[PDB]
Amino acid sequence: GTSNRDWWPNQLDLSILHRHSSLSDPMGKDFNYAQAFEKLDLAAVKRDLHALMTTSQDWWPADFGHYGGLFIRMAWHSAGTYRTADGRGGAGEGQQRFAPLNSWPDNANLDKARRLLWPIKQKYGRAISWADLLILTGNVALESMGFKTFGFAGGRADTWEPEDVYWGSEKIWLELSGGPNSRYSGDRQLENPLAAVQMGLIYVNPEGPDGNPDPVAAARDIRDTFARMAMNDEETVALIAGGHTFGKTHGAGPASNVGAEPEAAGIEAQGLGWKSAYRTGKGADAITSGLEVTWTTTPTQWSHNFFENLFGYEWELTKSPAGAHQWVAKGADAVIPDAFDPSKKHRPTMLTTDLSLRFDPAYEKISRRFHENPEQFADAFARAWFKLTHRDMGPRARYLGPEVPAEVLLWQDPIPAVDHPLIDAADAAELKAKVLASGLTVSQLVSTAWAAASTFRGSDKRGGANGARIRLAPQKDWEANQPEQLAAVLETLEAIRTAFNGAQRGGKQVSLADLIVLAGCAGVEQAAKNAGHAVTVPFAPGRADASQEQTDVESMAVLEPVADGFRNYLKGKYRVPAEVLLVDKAQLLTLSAPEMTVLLGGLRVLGANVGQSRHGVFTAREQALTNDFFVNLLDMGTEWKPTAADADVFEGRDRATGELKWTGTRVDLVFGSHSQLRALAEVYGSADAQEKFVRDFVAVWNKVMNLDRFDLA
Amino acid sequence: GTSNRDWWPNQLDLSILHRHSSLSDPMGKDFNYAQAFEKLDLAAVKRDLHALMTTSQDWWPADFGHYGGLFIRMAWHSAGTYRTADGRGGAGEGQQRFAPLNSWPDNANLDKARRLLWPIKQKYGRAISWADLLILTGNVALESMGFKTFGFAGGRADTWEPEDVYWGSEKIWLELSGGPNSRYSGDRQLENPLAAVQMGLIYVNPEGPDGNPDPVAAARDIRDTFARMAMNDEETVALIAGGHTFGKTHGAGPASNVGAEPEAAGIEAQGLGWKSAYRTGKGADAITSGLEVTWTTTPTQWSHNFFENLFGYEWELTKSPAGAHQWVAKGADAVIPDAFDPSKKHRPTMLTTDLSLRFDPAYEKISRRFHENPEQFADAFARAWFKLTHRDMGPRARYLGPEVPAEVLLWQDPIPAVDHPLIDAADAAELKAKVLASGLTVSQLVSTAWAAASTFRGSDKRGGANGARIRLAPQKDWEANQPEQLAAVLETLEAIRTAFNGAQRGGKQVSLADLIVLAGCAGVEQAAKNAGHAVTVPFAPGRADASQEQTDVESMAVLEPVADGFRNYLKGKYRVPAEVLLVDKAQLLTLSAPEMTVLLGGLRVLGANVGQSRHGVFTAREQALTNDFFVNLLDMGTEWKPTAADADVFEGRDRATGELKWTGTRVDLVFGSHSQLRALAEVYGSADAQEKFVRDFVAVWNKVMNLDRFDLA
Ligand code: HEM
Ligand code: HEM
Ligand SMILES: [Cl-]
Ligand SMILES: [Cl-]
Ligand code: NA
Ligand code: NA
Repeated sequence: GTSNRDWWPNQLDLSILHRHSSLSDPMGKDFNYAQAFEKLDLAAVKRDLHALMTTSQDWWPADFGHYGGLFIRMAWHSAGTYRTADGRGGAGEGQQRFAPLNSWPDNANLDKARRLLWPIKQKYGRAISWADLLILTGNVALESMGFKTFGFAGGRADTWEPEDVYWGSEKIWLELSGGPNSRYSGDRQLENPLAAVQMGLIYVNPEGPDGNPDPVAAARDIRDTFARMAMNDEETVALIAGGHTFGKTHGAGPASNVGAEPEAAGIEAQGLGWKSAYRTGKGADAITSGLEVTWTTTPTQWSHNFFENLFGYEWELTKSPAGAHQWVAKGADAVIPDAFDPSKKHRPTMLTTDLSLRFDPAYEKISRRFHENPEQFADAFARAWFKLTHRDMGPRARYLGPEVPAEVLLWQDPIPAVDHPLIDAADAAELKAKVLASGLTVSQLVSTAWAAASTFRGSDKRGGANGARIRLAPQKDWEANQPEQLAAVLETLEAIRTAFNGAQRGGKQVSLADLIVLAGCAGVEQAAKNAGHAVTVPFAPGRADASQEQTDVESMAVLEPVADGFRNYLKGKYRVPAEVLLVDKAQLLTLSAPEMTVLLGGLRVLGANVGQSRHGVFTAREQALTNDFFVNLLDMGTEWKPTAADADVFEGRDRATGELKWTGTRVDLVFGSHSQLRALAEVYGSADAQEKFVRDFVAVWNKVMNLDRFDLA
Repeated sequence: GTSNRDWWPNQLDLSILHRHSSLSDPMGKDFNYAQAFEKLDLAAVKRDLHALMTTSQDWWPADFGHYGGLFIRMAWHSAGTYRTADGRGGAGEGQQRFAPLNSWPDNANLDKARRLLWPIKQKYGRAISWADLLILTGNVALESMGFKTFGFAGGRADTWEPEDVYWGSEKIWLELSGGPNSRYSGDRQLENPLAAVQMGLIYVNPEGPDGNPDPVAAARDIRDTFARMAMNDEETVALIAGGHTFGKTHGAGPASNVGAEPEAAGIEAQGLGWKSAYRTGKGADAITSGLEVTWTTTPTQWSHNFFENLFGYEWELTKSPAGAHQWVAKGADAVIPDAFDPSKKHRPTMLTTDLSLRFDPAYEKISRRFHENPEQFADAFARAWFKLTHRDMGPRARYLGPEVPAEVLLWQDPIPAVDHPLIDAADAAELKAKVLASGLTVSQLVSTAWAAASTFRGSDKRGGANGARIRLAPQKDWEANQPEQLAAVLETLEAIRTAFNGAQRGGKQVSLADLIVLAGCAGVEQAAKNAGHAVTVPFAPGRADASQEQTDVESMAVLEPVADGFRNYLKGKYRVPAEVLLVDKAQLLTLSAPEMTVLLGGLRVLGANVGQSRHGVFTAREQALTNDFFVNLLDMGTEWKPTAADADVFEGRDRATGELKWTGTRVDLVFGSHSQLRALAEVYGSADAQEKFVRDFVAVWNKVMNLDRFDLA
């Protein structure tokens, strides 16, 4: 069945922007998961989960009679695909039940876990999402086994198809580094945006880097991948040691016994995979990773035994029954229970990556401190578990239910509570008037509010104009944001704000976050007036200003646009074509193809480009809101050619005279090239489309201004 | 970027069902093209098109100063992708402007043609679709050159992305037959559903079969492909001779001078392709097919010169300047004009496929009669041209504007006008009650109305319950429709109809078409009552009954379901897995994945299966409308295995006892296997889903019942 991707493997793909359509979703368009969850009896759900922990099913018998370990692993996997580079992955969409993640090798036998949860899912229906239920089950596993969690928030709505995520270019599961599609180069540098060391792993290889069992070099991978999932050294030790306080690994026999992963299994397997020909294929004979390690003397109860063993023994390299590298305690007694036979006992064992916690110098200091102060280990693990499983939930305003922690955490990019009356319609008209009277230009106003709001990404719901972080480090210094021009606009808006607030009664005031956005609104209204159209742009007050102390500068760095097609900005040279980067950014901002088209064509004529570039400014009335970009781009009287100096810059010249009309980038011209985008441009470039263009522009502007406004949701 | 299709190349693909989403469409959700077109000043458009025919642009100079021939070709290609086997292709969605068609080799330089229409598209905007404008332009070309067309209908709404159509398996453009992906086997049998002899051709190879210039054997390909586009011998001769009365072919120099097709061209090409390094690249130097043939002495005017030349000379084989095989009349004077140089003249030339019209014995009789009676040729061509360009438009109710022909054609599957008052709500309630009192069962009622309505296909908008053709040849004898049970139901409904109509005042009466649907509604209402729920299924009267004499039996054959997963029916054994055939049928019925899932799971428990098979009937309350299919399918207490007797049939047995519970096909079990479909089945299989299942089932039942009701559009 030959397809367009077969004939034209390099053409830009837009299907990423029209995922998650009302067509694939079985719930009605009016369904509101937050409202459903809010009515769920969460206490009842958690009782059913407690009971489940020790209700062993014969098709996948519980180790030590308790599923807790397996379910902690399931939840750590649901959350462990997260990358800070784009915010993609993580537990917030329940993607573990779809391709490819349901069939990654590191998710082997988590299909069993998920199926054990079907009876609970089915009982509570739509009032609890799979996404939420995977995390809750992990919380309950912890609690059942004696560990007090820091809290839980509901709110993760299910999704109904796979997201398109770049997980790497390897065409072989688990391919070691240095192949034709290597994710590494240089001195072990992992390519952005990836956060795992091999295709189909969560973070690192439990045997060591590319299979080499060197705990010290494994530490290097752990530190790098975990940092790419937003965890520092303390959170990393806490999570790994916390986790491997419970349960066991499975490697009872050779991996050759294990058959097809779920997406490749026969129809009769009914959604499950990795069927094993080894003995019973399950339970005592289970094969999952190929390792056979049980870390503690009480695998079903919280203890301080992980660090006791790690430091209390010396370790010797050995092989599991499947032939994988692992470690065993020199000269120890057989103190570790067997998962199924009360008459067997085993010596303590560890993974290469567990030993990293001791043989990496920096990890050893932390591990020793946890060993000596197990109350500090327990509290760090509670906190890092909450972070791990909530990191892609977005602002606290999205957190649902009775178990949400009250403590405000730096990682949540907290926004202060609004404690005062908000500006009303009259006040917003008075402020827009003062903004326009100050001398600020349409280009300034629009570029500034674009820079504040366009940081949002819906993958992890970080970013946006709430907070007024544009005035803080590091956003105020980003090159894309034009730090000197920014500084002048913000000075002028800050004087307007001060004077407005100074004149109020009753403690009414306006935040600088709201003013930035309202000012961008004024500039759009002025641009419409410039073109002879009376337009009013919507505006919703209620944003608040975050402090510098509420704004982790290092964590903010991943939000820096290094490509923003909407401002014709490319920070340097990338292997990925600029148009590909545009569609990616559109995806992050949650825009469809039509919204991306309208919004770029308007921004162009409004003077939102970085550095005042003329690239793509296809109008002779800059700062007037018109459909000029589309009419001129599509004019076959103009002929386009890449420049001698730079193949990624084009000159449009009159076809008869030869005279230079315009210049453009690939971002600009792709709208006149790609057959779907050009179809869209043609709608906006038609003679009956001036009003439609303005209206669709103002709608997508307002959508972008409100992307992080979950306080209004 | 490695994707799910790379890892699992054989998994079922659902993305075909969620094409044409509101996300990709730039028009408002309320936009109604029929309304827009109805206010178009069509006469003004056609005046601008007229002018265009002789206004040459320097970037694509008009041959003989007249674009007409190019535009006829453009419109023939727009319409010529149509296959009767599935109704896919055709001009009705303007798909020529999207991949792959915009870049097929047979569409070379039609990108020029489309671009020459942009100024007119732009001028009239949304009130004329590209789809419409391609056909209209070809009409106006014909008219400008003295040919009287049969009519024109507007109403082809634009689409905004490529359809997914199976165009064959070859991975090489224009690959000759007999390769590793050959579309032929046996004695020259072309695989269904294909209707072209090589990948990226419209119908046949102009040089002869696989390039062998034998007119007689070329005739065999023409007749086979044209039949697969719904054209008989008479319509084929007329269309080929008709078309080649105008214009010329382009082969001024070697093919190697021609560059990348549009989808592969650089961004600077701005959507155009086949840039040529041969001399000026255009005009007198144009290279399109590589042939260099001009058929008539007046390439810009209708005439009967095609057959005068074809019969008036003897032909000899020669090569064009690009090396392609074609024919020349050596004994002729140089009577044919040159397209650019008034001082040059050329001998008559023909394609091998033109000579087929003379050397195939059956074609020669028709061609001779056209030759001797060119008024009959003009009429046959006007009629076949209208058919060619309207064949996928659907019911005459969809035809818009002032030029629609009044003559009703057999090929349109015509529906008689309704001349009497319709039944109202009370009447429909009285008829539902009579149907249910007759003894007809929920299974009979639902099966019959499903069989009538489910012939519809949105690809060409043929089929559906309007017309009551289920009672006529050939539908009444299709195996899927269970001819003997059908006959009994229709007898009983016909007695109900007679008695109702006999009792009326004022000429009110009910069609058998309407009654079949209303009866299916009553069966669904009773099934819901059987399950303890009172519902009203919506119902819209207005269908009419067509006669046998208004029903082309041979053309109806392509609508026979040979696979209908919604009735667990497979007429014989196919290479394509049954689940794939299900999704394809869903696509034809215009269903999303959720609607396909609800619909199938209800139909199973209602007793819709062919032959009363138990396969997938996972309920102990058959004929009650419940969500039992999903609850039982998803019960992990049941284990499934393929049977010894048939690998495509499965037994579900109790996992603990081994007792046989159910049997099912691939069609049934895919909903418990495929990760997206199983997520759907889960929503409908949850404990809070009885109401949702019934409501969503009734909504999709109704959707199906109304698929051909463009009279209510
Ligand atoms: C360096 C990071 C990590 C490595 C390389 C790693 C490796 C593994 C492997 C290979 C298994 C065995 C799978 C099997 O054969 O069944 C396992 C099990 C598990 N891991 Fe980790 N792990 C890491 C971090 C984590 C973290 C952050 C957590 C939780 C906070 C976690 C909790 C668990 C649990 C609970 C199990 C046991 C499952 C059961 O009892 O079936 N691990 N780990
Ligand atoms: C056996 C069926 C057919 C074959 C193999 C065929 C083949 C071709 C080829 C090879 C060209 C030259 C393309 C180029 O180099 O520019 C062409 C031109 C054309 N064909 Fe056909 N054709 C077929 C049927 C039709 C039909 C049904 C129509 C319309 C009713 C049509 C109308 C035209 C016209 C108008 C041109 C001239 C283009 C121009 O002047 O620029 N043909 N045909
Ligand atoms: Cl994702
Ligand atoms: Cl199609
Ligand atoms: Na994410
Ligand atoms: Na079609």
